[PDB]
Amino acid sequence: LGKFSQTCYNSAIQGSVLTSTCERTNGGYNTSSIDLNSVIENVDGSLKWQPSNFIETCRNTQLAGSSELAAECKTRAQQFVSTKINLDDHIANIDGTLKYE
Amino acid sequence: LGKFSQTCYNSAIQGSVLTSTCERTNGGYNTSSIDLNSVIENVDGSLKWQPSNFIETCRNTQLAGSSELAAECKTRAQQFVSTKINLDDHIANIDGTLKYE
Ligand SMILES: CCCCCO[C@@H]1O[C@H](CO)[C@@H](O)[C@H](O[C@H]2O[C@H](CO)[C@@H](O)[C@H](O)[C@@H]2O[C@H]2O[C@H](CO)[C@@H](O)[C@H](O)[C@@H]2O)[C@@H]1O
Ligand SMILES: CCCCCO[C@@H]1O[C@H](CO)[C@@H](O)[C@H](O[C@H]2O[C@H](CO)[C@@H](O)[C@H](O)[C@@H]2O[C@H]2O[C@H](CO)[C@@H](O)[C@H](O)[C@@H]2O)[C@@H]1O
Ligand SMILES: [Mg+2]
Repeated sequence: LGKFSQTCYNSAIQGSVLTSTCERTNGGYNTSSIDLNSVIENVDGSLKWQPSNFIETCRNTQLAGSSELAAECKTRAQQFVSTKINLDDHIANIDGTLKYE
Repeated sequence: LGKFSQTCYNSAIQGSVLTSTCERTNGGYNTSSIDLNSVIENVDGSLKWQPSNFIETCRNTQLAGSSELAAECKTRAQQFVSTKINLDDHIANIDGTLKYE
């Protein structure tokens, strides 16, 4: 997994946002960023990777109306139920960029 | 907090990625996306907002060499200490776009 530095360049960190220019699979480049605020955490002074289970335990995501995410998710008893969350709670528009605060 | 809805149009979810087109602080529009793989978590069937204390508890972030992030973070005891993590463990260049996997 990982290894972006092998095929990307001119990276920069700004607060918690990583930005870099990376080789596409066609042969040109693209510049994107990814906010690390929700990818890593601080356990007693040490940075570590924050895991999540959305992608492995939920399926069939959909946008309901303007801002509501609907999906099906596995429960402790190992079935799938329907669940919904309002993305407006914590997803903001910060100057034309979607952010999680 | 959040409320991206009120100033974005054409929002879409695909997989765990949300895309929307949002207004800039003063006209102009930008389309952008955020990968919810790391912002949401399933607890017993329900989509939950995943917290991280990185922003809240660390500072002085910095890229060192080509892939290490360095920062100082508070121990549970409230002291700052420097710490570092290799972004290459899990930051990938996926066809020109940085992803956390
Ligand atoms: C293009 C219309 C020009 C007039 C709008 O002016 C607003 O007034 C304030 C000055 O900054 C500010 O509240 C607004 O910034 C808000 O909305 C713009 C989008 O039009 C954003 O670019 C900016 O980040 C800020 O967004 C926040 O509030 C929004 C709800 O109104 C919400 O949609 C976002 O998630 C942010 O929380 C704007 O400049
Ligand atoms: C002129 C010949 C190039 C033809 C394309 O094939 C390449 O070689 C491999 C095919 O088996 C393949 O691994 C390569 O893919 C990756 O690299 C490109 C950019 O070079 C990315 O766009 C793509 O997402 C994928 O990135 C991954 O590989 C890198 C390690 O090389 C790493 O830096 C990234 O983080 C990803 O792990 C290419 O298609
Ligand atoms: Mg997270």
